[PDB]
Formats: sequence, structure tokens, C-alpha cells
Amino acid sequence: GILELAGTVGCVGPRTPIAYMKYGCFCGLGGHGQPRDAIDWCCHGHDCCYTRAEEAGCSPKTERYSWQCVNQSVLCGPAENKCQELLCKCDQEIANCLAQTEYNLKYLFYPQFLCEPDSPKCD
Ligand SMILES: NC(=O)c1cc2ccccc2n1-c1cccc(C(F)(F)F)c1
Ligand SMILES: [Ca+2]
Ligand SMILES: [Cl-]
Ligand SMILES: [Cl-]
Repeated sequence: GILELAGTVGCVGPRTPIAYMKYGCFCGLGGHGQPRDAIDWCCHGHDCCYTRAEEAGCSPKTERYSWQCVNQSVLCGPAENKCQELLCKCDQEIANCLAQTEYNLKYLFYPQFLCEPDSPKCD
């Protein structure tokens, strides 16, 4: 869930998870448009991952799952079911993605009216 999303992102990366609560066109609840930067691409990818999780019958915003932070890396488990494993994989992925990015302050609280109606496709 959101608790583990924040936790995993904090574990791996250099910055507060507050940094991604409203950033670019995709970091934040929902999102649409051309991603502005690497960070925004990570968030688009995560949005897709969560969409897939929901299509599989999971609740990616709420379900609790166990994980470990070891040397600023996320280890997923123990998993009681497939939803817990899918969710941790999604969050592990974005955490790794964001940890490799430079922050562009100008995209924090970016205006939604500059974000295009359509978005790039999900893998
Ligand atoms: N892919 C995202 O949008 C996203 C990425 C991210 C990273 C750290 C902390 C939060 C983060 N979010 C986010 C922010 C607000 C609401 C939601 C929710 F999952 F509820 F949609 C998700
Ligand atoms: Ca989003
Ligand atoms: Cl910070
Ligand atoms: Cl939603």
C-alpha cells in the first residue's frame, strides 16, 4: 500500500517521499500527459504497474506487505499471496527507478493545465 510505497522509496533513494506527492504530470494521484523528466517517467511506469495490479484483482493503494531495507535496497517478502508480491515488485521498481534520478525542483507542484490529455502507453 501507500505506507510501503513511501517506505520503499525512502529506503533506496536520497530524498523524502513528499518530493513525489505532486511532481510533474504523474507523481501523485492519477496523472496524464507527456512525462516531464526521468522522475516523471518512473511515476508513469509505477502508475501502469498499479493499474495492472488492480486488473489482477489487487488493491495497490491499501494492501499491507512485508519487506526489508538492506543496504538501501528493497527485499520483498515474506509474501502471503500474489497481490503482496506484485505490489512489492511495483514499489521496489519505482524505488530503484527514482534512486537513480536527479531532482528538477521546477516540476514540484507543476501546473496540471500544462499536462496533455493523452499519455504514453503502459508496458
Ligand atoms: N506513481 C505515483 O503517482 C507515485 C509515486 C510515488 C513515490 C513516492 C511517494 C508517492 C508516490 N506516488 C503517489 C502519490 C500520491 C498518490 C499515489 C497513489 F498510489 F495513491 F495513487 C501515489
Ligand atoms: Ca500517479
Ligand atoms: Cl530531502
Ligand atoms: Cl485512482
